[PDB]
Amino acid sequence: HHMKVGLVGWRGMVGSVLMQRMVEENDFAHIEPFYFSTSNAGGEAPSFGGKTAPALMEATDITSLKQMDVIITCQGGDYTSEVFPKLKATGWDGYWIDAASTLRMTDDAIIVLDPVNLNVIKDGLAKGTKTFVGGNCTVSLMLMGVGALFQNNLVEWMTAMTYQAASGAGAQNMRELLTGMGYLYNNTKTLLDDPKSAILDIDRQVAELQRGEGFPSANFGVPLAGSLIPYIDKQLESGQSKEEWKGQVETNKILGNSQIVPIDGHCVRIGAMRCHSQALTIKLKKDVPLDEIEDMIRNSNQWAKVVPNTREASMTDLTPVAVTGTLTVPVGRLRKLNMGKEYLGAFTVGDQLLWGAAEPLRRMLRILVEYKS
Amino acid sequence: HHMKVGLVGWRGMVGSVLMQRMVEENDFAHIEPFYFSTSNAGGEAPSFGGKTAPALMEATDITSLKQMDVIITCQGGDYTSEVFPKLKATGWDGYWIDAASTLRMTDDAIIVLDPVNLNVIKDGLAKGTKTFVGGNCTVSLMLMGVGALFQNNLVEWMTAMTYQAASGAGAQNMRELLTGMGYLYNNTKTLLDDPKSAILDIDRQVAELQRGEGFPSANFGVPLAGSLIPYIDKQLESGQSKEEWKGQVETNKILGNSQIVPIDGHCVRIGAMRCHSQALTIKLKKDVPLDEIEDMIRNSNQWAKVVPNTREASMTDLTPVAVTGTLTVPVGRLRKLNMGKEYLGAFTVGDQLLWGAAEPLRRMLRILVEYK
Ligand SMILES: NC(=O)c1ccc[n+]([C@@H]2O[C@H](COP(=O)([O-])OP(=O)(O)OC[C@H]3O[C@@H](n4cnc5c(N)ncnc54)[C@H](OP(=O)(O)O)[C@@H]3O)[C@@H](O)[C@H]2O)c1
Ligand SMILES: NC(=O)c1ccc[n+]([C@@H]2O[C@H](COP(=O)([O-])OP(=O)(O)OC[C@H]3O[C@@H](n4cnc5c(N)ncnc54)[C@H](OP(=O)(O)O)[C@@H]3O)[C@@H](O)[C@H]2O)c1
Repeated sequence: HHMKVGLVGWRGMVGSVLMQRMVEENDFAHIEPFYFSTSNAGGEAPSFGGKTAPALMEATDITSLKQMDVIITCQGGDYTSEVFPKLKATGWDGYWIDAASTLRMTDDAIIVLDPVNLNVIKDGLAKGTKTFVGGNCTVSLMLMGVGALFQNNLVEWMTAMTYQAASGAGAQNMRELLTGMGYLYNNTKTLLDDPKSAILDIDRQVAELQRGEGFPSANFGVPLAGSLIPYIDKQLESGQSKEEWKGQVETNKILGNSQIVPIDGHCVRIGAMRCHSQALTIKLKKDVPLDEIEDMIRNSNQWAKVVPNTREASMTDLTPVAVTGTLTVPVGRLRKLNMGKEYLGAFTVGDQLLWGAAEPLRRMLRILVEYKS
Repeated sequence: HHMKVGLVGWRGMVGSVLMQRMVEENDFAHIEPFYFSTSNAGGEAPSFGGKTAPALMEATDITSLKQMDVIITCQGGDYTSEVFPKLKATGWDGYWIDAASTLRMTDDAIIVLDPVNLNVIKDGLAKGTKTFVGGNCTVSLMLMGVGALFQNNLVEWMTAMTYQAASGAGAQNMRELLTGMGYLYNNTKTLLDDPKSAILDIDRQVAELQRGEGFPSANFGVPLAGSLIPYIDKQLESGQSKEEWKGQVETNKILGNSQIVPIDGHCVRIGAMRCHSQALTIKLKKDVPLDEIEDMIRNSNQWAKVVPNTREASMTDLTPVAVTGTLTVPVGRLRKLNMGKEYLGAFTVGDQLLWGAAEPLRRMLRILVEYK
């Protein structure tokens, strides 16, 4: 018996990464897929991975959803907020796998990142937990890299200064970033094409372009191309942004910690497509040798990598260009810092759409399939 | 009388910012300027500020240099290494003001950031110091923002994760960054113009372009447009980069600390033109109320500015777009961090060519004209 799996939000950005990865892993050999839609119910459904499906079903139709053993949705928080309470109200016994943050902090939900917390997931399955949610991209990517330090309870606290890509804000924000790159270059091309032009003239024109009415910044509100934005998501009364607030609460929930490990920092948007990078100050509980720290990271999971702390390796392997569209999570610049042997610096890069979004969800689906077979 | 000032490296990027600032401040009105060249000796000299000067003099000719009361050079470390020892050996009694890092860590030299260490500069001038050197751009910009915390002896240590602009590497690096932005957009433009294009197609195309032979990365070595580079300058034995190593030694020399305050972090290059930003974890020696920390920053100098910790103000005032080409050094996101009330987070942005390069040098020159 293959589980009946309902796919919602398969068409969007996160959903399309999920579909691609499910095809790459032949995930459809092990399930019976049913495709749902909020806009095209009745239309022809995709045939990813060589499996046909009936016509698109209404994503908001509770009776249709109750037919599934598993719902995996990349549709969004507004969808989950409407549909999830109605579906659970029917007594529906199935599993809900969600990319949206809506249910992340509810008592009945487990945040999934199985290379780090498989034990939490399996303990939850045995307890009857039915709802499984991806974590925030910044937390998931950081834990894929240095989570072994937390699992071994070596971390007293951590600050994280991030370099976040436009993909976290959405497909249209990525397109805006690229369009702004073109706006800056194409309107300074006549100066740039002349070797004898003055750099200060080129620079003056770029600043005028960034500051002018013509710059395309509808989605970010301010320019990103050629700049950065040191604020992501809503303002909290504490002065934290909501993006920054997720660090401590989601990290400690993924790990199952009862004693909270403090995590804080600044989440800053930069002009990258879909890789988040993070500069970490990690206070350790003892003077752990650097080679043992590297071994713990290397051995923690398949995807974490240690980049040797050299100029050449850092430039080639520890960048968004090295990582984008891969599942690799490099950790580099690993060094004890000047203020003491217990201060560990680390710099890590991860793809936001994979480990930061779609990949923990398809891996949770395979865990379920194996669990229920 | 009006001192005779020899200007070296006035033609380069830092020199050009310096000349513009001197014209803007009418600095040439109180000096007699003389222009030197490494490539165009004998040619007609510029006339910034409406002041004429004789033909361009040879920048490596010690006999010409000795006639100057001041030498202010933006030419580079290779220049300073060659010329400065030979000039001092002749007994030259003049002042040497330098953008290059060559002399920063010599005992006889003072690192100038007068809104922070004017007292160090005045004491050195009276003690006979004749060599004054601008600090590393990251250190100077950080101190212009949060230097008052150090002057009040409140900092136990600090980590600084930086977001450094292309200007720190050079004019050609800035041009390469813009050219790469155009390369990514123009070769993805057909996809971008179609609303129905799949974002994963657009994204696959950008990554291929960044990774291919056609991407222009001759100067940085790897792409910067749409990326970052977490390594700046030479690799040290400790694993620190030379850029990162500068933080602790330069900060403590600028301040005059005999007790070194530890400073460390990661220096990272991003795709900005000429503003450096820094995300700071500051461990304080005691629990200082946040509003008093703000007042320390406001009171420290007229260019530091406290940006209220709001989404709207951070987005519009605490960015390279807000700061570029100006003398403003905003400090924002000021907040006590989750690991305790002695932990202060801060985010600052500063123009790397002004306070990070040219501005401390022209202010030091005005200090000399006022002093003598
Ligand atoms: N964006 C991220 O990087 C990211 C990361 C982690 C988690 N998440 C969460 O994942 C959820 C979805 O994010 P997303 O960025 O993937 O959303 P999205 O691209 O905006 O897609 C969401 C839905 O919008 C509809 N849609 C409208 N026009 C579309 C078009 N031209 N192409 C494709 N779909 C279109 C589709 O629904 P129909 O097919 O029913 O019409 C699609 O499933 C949100 O809860 C978000 O918070 C996002
Ligand atoms: N780059 C920075 O952002 C920065 C920041 C702080 C400190 N500094 C220091 O300042 C020094 C110079 O930096 P820079 O970036 O200003 O150097 P630069 O633009 O390369 O200029 C240095 C010299 O190169 C010569 N040159 C060759 N081709 C040139 C051209 N097309 N246009 C203009 N000059 C040209 C000029 O000397 P001639 O007139 O004699 O031919 C010029 O004065 C170095 O010591 C550097 O470490 C730089």
